[PDB]
Amino acid sequence: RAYDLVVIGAGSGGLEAGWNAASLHKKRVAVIDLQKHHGPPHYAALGGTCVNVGCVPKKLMVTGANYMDTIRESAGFGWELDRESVRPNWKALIAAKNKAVSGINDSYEGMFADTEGLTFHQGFGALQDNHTVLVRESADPNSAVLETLDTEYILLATGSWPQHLGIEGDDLCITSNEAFYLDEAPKRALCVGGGYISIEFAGIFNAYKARGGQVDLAYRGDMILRGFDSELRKQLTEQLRANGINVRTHENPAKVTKNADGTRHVVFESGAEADYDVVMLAIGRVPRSQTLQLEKAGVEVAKNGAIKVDAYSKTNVDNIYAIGDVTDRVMLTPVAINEGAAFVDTVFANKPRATDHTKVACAVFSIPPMGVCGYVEEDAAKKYDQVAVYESSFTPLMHNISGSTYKKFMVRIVTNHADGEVLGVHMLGDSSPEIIQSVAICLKMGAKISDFYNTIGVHPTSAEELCSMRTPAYFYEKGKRVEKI
Amino acid sequence: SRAYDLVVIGAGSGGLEAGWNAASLHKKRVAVIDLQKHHGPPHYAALGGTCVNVGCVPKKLMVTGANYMDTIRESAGFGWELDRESVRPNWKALIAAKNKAVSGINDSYEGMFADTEGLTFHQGFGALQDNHTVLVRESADPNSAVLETLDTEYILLATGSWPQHLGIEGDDLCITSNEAFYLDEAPKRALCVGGGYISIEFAGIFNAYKARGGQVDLAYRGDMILRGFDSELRKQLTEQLRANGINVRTHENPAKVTKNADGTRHVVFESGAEADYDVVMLAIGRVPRSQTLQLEKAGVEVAKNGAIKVDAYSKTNVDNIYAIGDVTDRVMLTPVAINEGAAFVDTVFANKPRATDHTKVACAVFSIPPMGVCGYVEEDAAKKYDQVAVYESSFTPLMHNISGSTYKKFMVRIVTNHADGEVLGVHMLGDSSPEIIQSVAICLKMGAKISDFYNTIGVHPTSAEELCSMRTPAYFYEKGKRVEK
Ligand SMILES: Cc1cc2nc3c(=O)[nH]c(=O)nc-3n(C[C@H](O)[C@H](O)[C@H](O)COP(=O)(O)OP(=O)(O)OC[C@H]3O[C@@H](n4cnc5c(N)ncnc54)[C@H](O)[C@@H]3O)c2cc1C
Ligand SMILES: Cc1cc2nc3c(=O)[nH]c(=O)nc-3n(C[C@H](O)[C@H](O)[C@H](O)COP(=O)(O)OP(=O)(O)OC[C@H]3O[C@@H](n4cnc5c(N)ncnc54)[C@H](O)[C@@H]3O)c2cc1C
Repeated sequence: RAYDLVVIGAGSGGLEAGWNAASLHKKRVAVIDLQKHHGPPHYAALGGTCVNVGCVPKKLMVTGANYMDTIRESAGFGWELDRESVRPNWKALIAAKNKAVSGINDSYEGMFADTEGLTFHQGFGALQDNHTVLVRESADPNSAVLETLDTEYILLATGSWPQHLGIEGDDLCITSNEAFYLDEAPKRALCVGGGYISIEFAGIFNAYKARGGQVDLAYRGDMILRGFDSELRKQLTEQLRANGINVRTHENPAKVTKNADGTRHVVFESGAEADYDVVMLAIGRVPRSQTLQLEKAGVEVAKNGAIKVDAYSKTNVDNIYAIGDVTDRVMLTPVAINEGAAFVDTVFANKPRATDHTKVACAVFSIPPMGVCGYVEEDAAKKYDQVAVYESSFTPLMHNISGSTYKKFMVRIVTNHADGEVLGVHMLGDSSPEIIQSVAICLKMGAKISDFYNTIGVHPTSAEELCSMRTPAYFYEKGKRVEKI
Repeated sequence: SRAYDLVVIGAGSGGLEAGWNAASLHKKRVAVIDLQKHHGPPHYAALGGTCVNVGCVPKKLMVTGANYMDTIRESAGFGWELDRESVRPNWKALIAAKNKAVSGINDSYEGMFADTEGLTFHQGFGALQDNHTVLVRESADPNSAVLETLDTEYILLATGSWPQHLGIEGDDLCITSNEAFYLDEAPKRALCVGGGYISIEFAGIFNAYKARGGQVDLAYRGDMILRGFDSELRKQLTEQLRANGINVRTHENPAKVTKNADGTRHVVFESGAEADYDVVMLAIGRVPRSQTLQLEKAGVEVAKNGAIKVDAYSKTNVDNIYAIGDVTDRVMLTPVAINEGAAFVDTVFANKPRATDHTKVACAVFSIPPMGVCGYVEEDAAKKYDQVAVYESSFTPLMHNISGSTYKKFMVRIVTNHADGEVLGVHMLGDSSPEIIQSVAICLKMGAKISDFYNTIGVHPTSAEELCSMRTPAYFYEKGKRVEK
């Protein structure tokens, strides 16, 4: 066939797989994407969501947002400055972010050029059969077919897309995509959604808002950050509120309308109403398989669009594999990359490999941030008869001094009480995204709580708290909480 | 029988741990002795130890304060506009804040003793009458008033260390870390003598709080500052201190110091160089504080430097006399002294002999930028194994290209035994490295191999993910000889 492989989606996983195949294995690969540079109209582009309108830019923006606290907190450590003079400049933030992302975009032309057998093809990928991939002008299956690629293997890696509401006024809302290109910071912003993207953006808006502004975060549920440790969800909620964010639970917009001055009027399902400069929907990310014509090749997909796969990322059609967000397993970049590498090993190096999706460390770049890995106690309790929960918190000394007395650092460890094995480690507070990476190496090695407490702490750090937790706070006996076992 | 089961001379990190453990957990009658309760002049260290009073605790708070110079500066690239001329350090407020924090810890001991039956605090200078009697005198003077005579079963010598002085003309004109903690004003011109960690840490503190137009020099008689640490990280740290305004003077050593008419110190280096500073701080070493204990009265053996000789179980050549902590000149860190204290109690009073494991102990350098390290540096590893692999990676975070602090390179170096992949040492430089290194220490204790590091999925974006992305050695040492293959 003309190509050994055709990857639809040149993102985290797809670009990793393609380059590995062509580069480390001399296969002829075609990778397809919609654009070569970041931003509208497609947003994601060559490099993926993470490079363009994901992890990379949002982290830069959260870093920029962190200075609001830094300028305030320096006062207790004897830093004098005119604080009344402080004015964040959103345009300058967006400009620096743009220049940094464009630089990564620029980096690819050389990548391809230097890799024989690796080619980039622009347009909308779709399937004609299990060996033929079409590159079309648009998502419409009726649009012009620009290229027809004949290939042995197919790798579907189209990622995900923002989920919308469909209420009246949905078109007056934005999503993370457009948030990355706003002309100016909203004075009043509504972040809809309880997930990490929503919370991360509420923090960014909270810092860059015009003095006197307000950021509201609305979640239809009981508590934000569904899926994360219950106590950290509760504690983070308090710290966001302490910093000015109005966290509104059991809250959902019913309809949005455009005011005369261009602001947005929101009528909530509760009957509550409010005006905002910006209403951002961060309610979920949908597997992007809807226009690939999978049935043309008979590929099985879940009701939500997720492409079904086995441990080695093989769909029901043996020569078609799918990796990354489109598979709706763990939606994080390093996992997509890992899967992309495993697939190449399996298919072109005769080394079958299944990505291990358990004990995957992830971070929540909220202000203040979280670093977590493994099971929350509730999940552990369902899988093990005896589970122990260790918890430790404290307000670092530096925060009493800074005045941010609400900044408690919290560490919670979940173990299988039968053998002491650590099933999950959940942290809240500054530096937790960095600490959790090394904690993940310990969990991968099957550390027991004793491996933690027998290690000599590094002092003074927040991380040494991991090594001083020896007695459980409570337990779960066959799924039920008990104060003792 | 004896009046006391145990008398601890020095109620610091290790001593207070051992005392409290024995009385609380073993119902032993324990007398702990220290020079004072309140931190500061005249004795500096106090009940709580050097770490709480004039060490780790206030040092870290001062380093955090110093970091704001850079962070407030770095905010501009992210769009933070403020009157840059108005930014100025206020040393006295830093000191006051730190004093208040340390005092609050001093005050906590009151309840600690009140709530611990059989645990008593005795204030004064402890000394040996014989192996079963400890005197508490008025001063270090062997001829001062005897306040108390303590008859006891066991004696634990935990008196810590003390700053080493130069003994050159003008030594009396210099200060040490002790006084540095109470300076009335930040020196506009300062000289930090020594290449060890305390000197480097103070250089960064002084560099931030100095009045504009000020200067900090760091003189070290040797080739490269931080003897004992990874050589590449040492080089890199030196350049980053230079890039932040610090003149690092290797092969420099004051020969004479005199007091100028305006009260400033005039230093004449051995080199022939001469200069004036407002403060000259010597941080060249810390000597075992055993000289006024009258150890000869019990026949306790000491080394030429005053270090009390001990076995793995911390026992001196006198069976009922133990010694822990800095006074033993083993690993001069708080957590280690604490560990030794707990092991001591288990051995003597819980009849569960435990020898502290002084290997694979992680530690940090709170310089600006910081370091987090653990295990063997490659030079020592090359000496004990026949095939050593060195892995290295450095990158300059994108955020620093935006902040303007372009010199802020992050570095990770891993030393392994190439024959089996065992990770012998991990050395990191850059922000959060003290936080990251803590869990690295847990896995090295667990016998981690390099594959454990690289099979762990990364957390993105973080600097720590670099630890899990290294799989090819940079070079090797074949039987001590460095080679590329
Ligand atoms: C705001 C935000 C913040 C995030 N923050 C983090 C974080 O901090 N850390 C983290 O690990 N993860 C984070 N993520 C998730 C991370 O971006 C994704 O998990 C990862 O990018 C998914 O990788 P992928 O290979 O599955 O797909 P992607 O990287 O998304 O790549 C898919 C590519 O396919 C292209 N494409 C789609 N359809 C077609 C088609 N029909 N034809 C051709 N090309 C097509 C798209 O243009 C896209 O470039 C974040 C996501 C968002 C949106
Ligand atoms: C500036 C500085 C920064 C440091 N930073 C760090 C760091 O970041 N991390 C780290 O782990 N370590 C650090 N250290 C080292 C740490 O402070 C020590 O390793 C630790 O305190 C040693 O514990 P110890 O029990 O041996 O003695 P100490 O904690 O020093 O306690 C000894 C006590 O004995 C008392 N004493 C002395 N002689 C007598 C006597 N004759 N009678 C009665 N009482 C007496 C003293 O008052 C003192 O309180 C630092 C040290 C300094 C000076």
